[PDB]
Amino acid sequence: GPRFLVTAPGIIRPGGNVTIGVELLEHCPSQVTVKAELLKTASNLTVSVLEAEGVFEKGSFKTLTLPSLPLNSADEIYELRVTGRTQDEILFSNSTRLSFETKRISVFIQTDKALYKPKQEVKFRIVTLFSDFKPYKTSLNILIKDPKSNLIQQWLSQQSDLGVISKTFQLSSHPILGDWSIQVQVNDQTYYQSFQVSEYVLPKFEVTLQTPLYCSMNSKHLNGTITAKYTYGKPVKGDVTLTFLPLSFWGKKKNITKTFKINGSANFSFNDEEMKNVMDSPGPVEILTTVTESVTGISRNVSTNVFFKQHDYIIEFFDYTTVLKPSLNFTATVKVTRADGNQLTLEERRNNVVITVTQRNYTEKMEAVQKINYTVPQSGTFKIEFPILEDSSELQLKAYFLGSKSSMAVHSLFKSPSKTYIQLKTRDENIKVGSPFELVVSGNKRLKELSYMVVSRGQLVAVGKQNSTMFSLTPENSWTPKACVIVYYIEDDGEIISDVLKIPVQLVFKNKIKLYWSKVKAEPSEKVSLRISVTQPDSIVGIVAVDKSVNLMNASNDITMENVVHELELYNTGYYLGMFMNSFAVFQECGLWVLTDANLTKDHFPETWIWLDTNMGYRIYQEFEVTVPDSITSWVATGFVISEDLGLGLTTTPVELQAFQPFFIFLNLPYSVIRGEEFALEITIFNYLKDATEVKVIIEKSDKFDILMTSNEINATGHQQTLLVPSEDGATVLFPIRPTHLGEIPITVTALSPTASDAVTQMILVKAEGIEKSYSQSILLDLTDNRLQSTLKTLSFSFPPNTVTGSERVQITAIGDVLGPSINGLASLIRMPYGCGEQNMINFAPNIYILDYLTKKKQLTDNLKEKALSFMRQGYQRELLYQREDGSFSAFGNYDPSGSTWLSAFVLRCFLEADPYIDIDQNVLHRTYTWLKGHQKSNGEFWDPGRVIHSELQGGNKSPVTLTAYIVTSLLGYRKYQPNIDVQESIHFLESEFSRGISDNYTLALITYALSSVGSPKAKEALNMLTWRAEQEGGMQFWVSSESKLSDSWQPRSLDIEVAAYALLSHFLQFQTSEGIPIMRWLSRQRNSLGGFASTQDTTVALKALSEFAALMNTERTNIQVTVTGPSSPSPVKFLIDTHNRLLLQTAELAVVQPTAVNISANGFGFAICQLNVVYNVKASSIQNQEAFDLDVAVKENKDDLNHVDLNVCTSFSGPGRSGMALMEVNLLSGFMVPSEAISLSETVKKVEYDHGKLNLYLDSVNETQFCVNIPAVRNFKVSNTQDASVSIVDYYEPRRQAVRSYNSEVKLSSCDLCSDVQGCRPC
Ligand SMILES: *[C@@H]1O[C@H](CO)[C@@H](O[C@@H]2O[C@H](CO)[C@@H](O)[C@H](O)[C@H]2NC(C)=O)[C@H](O)[C@H]1NC(C)=O
Ligand SMILES: *[C@@H]1O[C@H](CO)[C@@H](O[C@@H]2O[C@H](CO)[C@@H](O)[C@H](O)[C@H]2NC(C)=O)[C@H](O)[C@H]1NC(C)=O
Ligand SMILES: *[C@@H]1O[C@H](CO)[C@@H](O)[C@H](O)[C@H]1NC(C)=O
Ligand SMILES: *[C@@H]1O[C@H](CO)[C@@H](O)[C@H](O)[C@H]1NC(C)=O
Ligand SMILES: *[C@@H]1O[C@H](CO)[C@@H](O)[C@H](O)[C@H]1NC(C)=O
Ligand SMILES: *[C@@H]1O[C@H](CO)[C@@H](O)[C@H](O)[C@H]1NC(C)=O
Repeated sequence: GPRFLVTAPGIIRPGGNVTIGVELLEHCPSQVTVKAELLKTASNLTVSVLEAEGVFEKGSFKTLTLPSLPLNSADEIYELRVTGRTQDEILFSNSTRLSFETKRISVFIQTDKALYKPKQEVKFRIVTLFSDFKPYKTSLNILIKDPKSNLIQQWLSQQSDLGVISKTFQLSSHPILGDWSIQVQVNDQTYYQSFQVSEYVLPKFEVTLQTPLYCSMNSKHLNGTITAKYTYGKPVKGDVTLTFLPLSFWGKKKNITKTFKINGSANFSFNDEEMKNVMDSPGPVEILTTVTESVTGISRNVSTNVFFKQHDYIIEFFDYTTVLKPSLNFTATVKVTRADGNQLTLEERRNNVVITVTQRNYTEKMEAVQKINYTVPQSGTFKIEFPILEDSSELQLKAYFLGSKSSMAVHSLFKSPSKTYIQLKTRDENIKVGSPFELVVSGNKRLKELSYMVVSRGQLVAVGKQNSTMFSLTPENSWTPKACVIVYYIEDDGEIISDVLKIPVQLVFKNKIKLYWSKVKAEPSEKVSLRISVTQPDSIVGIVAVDKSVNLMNASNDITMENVVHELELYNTGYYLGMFMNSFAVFQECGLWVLTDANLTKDHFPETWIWLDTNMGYRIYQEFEVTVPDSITSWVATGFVISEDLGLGLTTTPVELQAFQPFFIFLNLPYSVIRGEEFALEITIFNYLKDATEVKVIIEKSDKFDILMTSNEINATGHQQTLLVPSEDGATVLFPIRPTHLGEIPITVTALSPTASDAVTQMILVKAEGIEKSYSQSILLDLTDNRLQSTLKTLSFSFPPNTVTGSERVQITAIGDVLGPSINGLASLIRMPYGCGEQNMINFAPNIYILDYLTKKKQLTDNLKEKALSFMRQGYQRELLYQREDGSFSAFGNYDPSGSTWLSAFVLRCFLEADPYIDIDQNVLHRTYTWLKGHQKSNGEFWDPGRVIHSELQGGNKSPVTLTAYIVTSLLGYRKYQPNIDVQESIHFLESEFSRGISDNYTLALITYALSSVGSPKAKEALNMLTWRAEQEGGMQFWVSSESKLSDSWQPRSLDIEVAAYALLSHFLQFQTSEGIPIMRWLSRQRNSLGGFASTQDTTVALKALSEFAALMNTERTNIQVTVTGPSSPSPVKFLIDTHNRLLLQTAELAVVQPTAVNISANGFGFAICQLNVVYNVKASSIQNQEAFDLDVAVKENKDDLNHVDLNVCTSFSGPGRSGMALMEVNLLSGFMVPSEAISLSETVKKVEYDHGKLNLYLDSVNETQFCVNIPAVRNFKVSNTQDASVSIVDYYEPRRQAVRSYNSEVKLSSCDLCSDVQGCRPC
């Protein structure tokens, strides 16, 4: 008879012990020894990697566990060989292939949110656990990818402490929207986790559109309620425009227009016949509704999908035994419900379900269609348990009920020659780890000593023998997430009677964590404490706390039991046996290879509050104090704990804290107001109680504004107003406020309810009328010479006659470094916006140059280093937006017709220079270089297919020379990645063009810089020729290029600054310092109050030049005592500059007098820059003044209408040919906003940016043909006595080519139109 039944799983997994079940039956000779070995057939040879051996006794089902394969093993040809021998005979010796499973460890990536906004911090944790949820100490590499698959930021060789790595990643202001990715590279495997980044637009008001998802054709009443409500809680009293349309292409797809007043939330009861007509299983009905408030002009839309059930009743079959074993009892829990969701018990029971049983013998013999009437229970799962005849092959159950006469067919007859069958079954549902569960073994014949075996995650985790038909098993963590219990025994004839039950085992963790809130309900901005109680000391805990609104989207970025189950389900993988009609199939159904001599025959943006990460040491209980955020929400806290001994443990339930207040105050402030205007502060009191309350709103009296409410009551000045707030919102109390002082003003509104009180303080910026003008004058106190111990300079400025009194502001700064002022103003070097492609580099390349200068000078502080690198990463993230699909970079990304070689070269050079500091994706560099090198002509000339944005390089005459000289310099930094960049023909072309004769200063400067960078022998001649054209004046060298359309200003042209910077770089690259110093002196004295130069490009080039050249100066000691005494500073203001405060920008606010003047007296050694900054506002503003642009703003708006102001801005460029990229800044009138997508992008308007009451239009180019753009603005705040706003168009790369005009609406709100109908409020 049979003697052995050695069974092994068919898979191999690194890090998992291979266990082999050995059963020696009764008719076995003696104690055998079973050896097992894992052979690796990598090459043609076979290497016995692992092996095990054991002596097993007769009549005992035991296990043989191999040593675990090392976790770093790769996919090889693995073959498990088992050989069992006794004192003489070898009973069996066989081998089989093992399928390789690459899921070795469990890696969880936990981001605090699934959906992110721009300017948000992605906080992410990485948890690395073994298959048994113990911490896995390893060195992982973290990578972050944007949706275009660009390496944004990586961390390398991160050593995980108890398997947990906590990190943060700062998103930029304008990232690439889409699905980002986090990749964790443990060993040779990579684990992914995507988080979505999407832009957030203010929804204004929301619509709910509640409808039942599953309805029935026979349901008379169907209603869809649409709840329109403003964000402040007030319902919208608007007329819904509704379209109730199907997607049934065979139908008409007409829309029933139930367009009337919603009145907050109305009923929309429908008719059955009407819906039959509209229909004439459907495509789901799409409900689309829209409310449009007339004044705002804003409309919100929602799509709601409504599927359809055929009948009023729904009968569904599940939990059915997929194997039809004759002489056994079929069982299936069949649910009865109704499309409305209300079973209604007796009322819809209507007596019995016949549950027609169709038994068939599958002939072409025993054909029975008998029906058994059974009553419907209240639960609906009647769980019929009818028997099966001895030869029934096919079963069809047809439950005939009043609705949904559903059918089910099962066709799988288990084949057994002896007609012997068993069946493993379970009654329990909550099958957990450590909790025993019962198993019942039904059988149609005599049952012998059963033998069970459990397979889980492709590993044989338990064996044994049971002598009874009812036995209990206790799962362990290895059994999860889905065990497979195979019960079998062997009859006398060597037939294996067996059955499989697949049991979902719930996972219970030994490690336990409990979170407790101090208070279940707390007020906002209250200090509560979160209490963490863990099992054992030396545990690392990660706790997240998020708004209750989350999880309605089923966010996958959290360590919850669902995510743990999903992770564990990746272990349980393998081919599944569709058929189970034989014992061999029964064994194989859970991946088992059986070696036996028996007859085995083949046949929605949720904000985050707490991101706590604490390494609890000796403590098993720790309390952390936190502040409840101001918003009225509900915060649920969840967390995990990891310890070395017990492993992982999750919180069973999230614990909730309700942030509740009796009422809440909302203020609606205009952000900016001009001095002299009178705005209307509206305060809204959202009342959350269930009964009307009488709140009392008070504004704290301040000297920086006057409230115009001349109250009727005596004593009280009208700063207080009492009102009755009904339940659930309703208050819009208005205070007319006239600011008096300028700057930032705080307004503090305090509401005193009888029960509670609250206060809200908000800041309003009050500016001065007119256009803001600036002046800056710098001097370099070059006290290095010992003879020049004392130095006296004078800085003067005379205000224009049309200055706005009170808007003047004079200050003076001193700093002890040549590149000083650029250090402080790294965050913002220029006042222009940088939403375009090239301009964004103004927050990137200067960081490179400052870090290079400070590292060379050995003065780089850690804090400044980290700030600079953070700016570098933000600049890189923002810049990668403007990369086109063909690898190019353009000024406006993919909106441009084609990329620009000039800007691609600029970005390539900057990224190559930023390699040693931050991490740049090399694929971006490779694609950019590949795109560039296709544009080199036969003679070496580079040409730019992109749109001209810099008229000097790209446009004008000598364009090929400047483009070649720029791109040749930019490509040299790529010689690291490719030592054979063939630019010798380009160099020869530049040399020939230089020998031709260069007249312009800018072209010659670029030629000199190119020839110096490539070390061409003509470079010395070019630089000598460029120097001799300079202006030697006052120990300074500079180049002045004349133009008759530049507004007079302190600052020179961008072209002149670039010329000086390139000449200085040429002097540096040729190792000529003494004759380069004057250019350094001049270049250092032409910066603005922010430490930057005029435009973006000139600023980057000049900062590069000053960083490269200032590093060669000797400033080892500097001790300067600057004294500032003059008419504008009566008291002598003294700045001390030492070797410690070298980079400190020492500032002092001077008085305002006409004319401003200061004498600066300095004594000592070293370099010091002293700068006088004046900021003022001229009153008002083509004509005889020097303006390159002719601008005209015509405000056309009806006098009767006070809410809409449409202005037509017509501009033209009276200059040589076309201009470069231009910027139009439209300042809106106080209390006016331009709705989004109001200005359509066109061939001219390339980008519209909506700042706070300001529009930045990036015009492509302006020429002599008049270009007119319409700006429609809609009132959102009531502001009386509005002051004139301004429209200013400038050339981006030459700000002195500018034109500014003033405008104002011809109709104004009066002083007392601000007040509402409230009593006691009398401004007129
Ligand atoms: C290049 O720069 C030099 C130096 O500023 C310019 O030379 C000056 O040109 C102006 C206007 O023609 C004269 O009034 C000065 O006397 C010149 N100063 C010199 C030669 O030292 C030169 O014009 C510039 N060239 C171009 C093409 O812009
Ligand atoms: C600032 O400097 C100016 C010029 O260097 C000084 O003006 C001279 O002052 C002296 C003495 O006060 C007079 O004798 C001269 O006639 C002045 N010349 C001019 C052109 O004004 C001025 O006094 C200095 N102011 C301070 C406060 O030191
Ligand atoms: C599993 O394998 C590891 C390493 O191969 C070994 O240390 C351990 O003892 C094995 N487990 C059993 C139960 O033999
Ligand atoms: C096992 O080995 C025997 C003897 O070499 C062979 O007859 C049989 O086909 C092998 N495979 C099995 C039993 O699956
Ligand atoms: C099967 O059902 C029949 C009839 O309901 C019952 O007599 C018998 O005991 C049942 N057997 C099992 C194993 O459920
Ligand atoms: C001005 O630019 C517009 C827009 O491209 C073009 O249609 C027109 O021909 C240009 N006119 C001149 C004189 O350059």
